[PDB]
Amino acid sequence: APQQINDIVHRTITPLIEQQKIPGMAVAVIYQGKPYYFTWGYADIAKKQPVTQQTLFELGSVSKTFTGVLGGDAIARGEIKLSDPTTKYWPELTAKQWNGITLLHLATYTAGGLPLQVPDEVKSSSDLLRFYQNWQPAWAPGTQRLYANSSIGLFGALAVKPSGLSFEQAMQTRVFQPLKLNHTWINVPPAEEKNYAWGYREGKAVHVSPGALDAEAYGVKSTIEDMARWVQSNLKPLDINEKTLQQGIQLAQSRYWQTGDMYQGLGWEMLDWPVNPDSIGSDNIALAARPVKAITPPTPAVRASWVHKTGATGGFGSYVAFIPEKELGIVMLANKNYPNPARVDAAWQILNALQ
Ligand SMILES: *C(=O)[C@@H](NC(=O)/C(=N\OC(C)(C)C(=O)O)c1csc(N)n1)[C@@H]1N=C(C(=O)O)C(=C)CS1
Repeated sequence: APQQINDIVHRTITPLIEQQKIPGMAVAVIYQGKPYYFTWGYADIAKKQPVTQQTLFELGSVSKTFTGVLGGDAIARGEIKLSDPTTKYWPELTAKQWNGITLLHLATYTAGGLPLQVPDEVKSSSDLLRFYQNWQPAWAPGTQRLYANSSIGLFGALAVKPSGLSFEQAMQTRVFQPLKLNHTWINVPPAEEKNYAWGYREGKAVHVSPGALDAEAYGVKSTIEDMARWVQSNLKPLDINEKTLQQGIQLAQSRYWQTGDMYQGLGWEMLDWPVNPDSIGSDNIALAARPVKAITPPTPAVRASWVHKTGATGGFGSYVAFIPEKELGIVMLANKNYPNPARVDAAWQILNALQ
């Protein structure tokens, strides 16, 4: 645990925790490929349980990176193609607006304005079909990016259909297990509840509630140890033994679309490194519709990139960022949803300092 790392981490995180009034937090810094952990505060204020390297946090939208990689793996296995129309894996979507909408559009939020959230009233599989059949796109496919859980969420569900596995089974078997993410869950088992931190919203302890396409869009819970391991896997996919998974991780980091200085991958988002934090630039804007330029054909993962993803649930705030070229990365998990810009600022300050 190099004093340089200790020092920048503490000098950056302490002020952050105090300004944002965050109950508990865990940070991991990947340096020259090795992880270093830090923890503060409480996982459960009422029961005075401290945050540890085994505390599980709700990852929120950071879960989409797992989804993008599982999708990438399915492509590598020849089970699906990003150029395939959505209807190929859901024949019941007969509504004409779906014609030129492909799995690529779904995965990158470019289908034409799919909504940010699947409505609460959508429960059953039947309800989901009705929702997508009735949705009227605001734009032609491939012209604008509008971040949406209902978009990559459908991608995840369809991507695992030829496999015959449930999304959760495919994820556990093809991603979690092979990477030894043995304390990463879509559904927390009773035996692990002891380590599940509570999120805090306006002072109340809360956990994410069930929702349609939740697993695919924002339902993963994980530890700071497994997330550091997830970052390492994405920093150096070449060390991964499972071939389709290695390929899948690389596909998730390809640049499919460009908007401003940002590039859209599968789950992950990227910017060329070096980059100043002002450029990242990625926050909320309850919704920002942005025109996109197609990258034809997509650029393979660029090593000199700042690769990242933010995430939140009602009671948790998370962030992951890494730079392949420098074998550097960071994971910040907190049980309070706080401003995205404060996350990016903290991470940048730490990584820029270390390399
Ligand atoms: C990923 O983290 C996504 N978050 C959600 O879907 C949820 N909340 O997002 C916001 C918009 C911040 C909210 O408070 O409503 C959510 C899931 S389960 C639950 N209780 N809440 C997307 N993330 C962001 C972000 O920048 O945090 C978005 C702007 C779009 S939704």
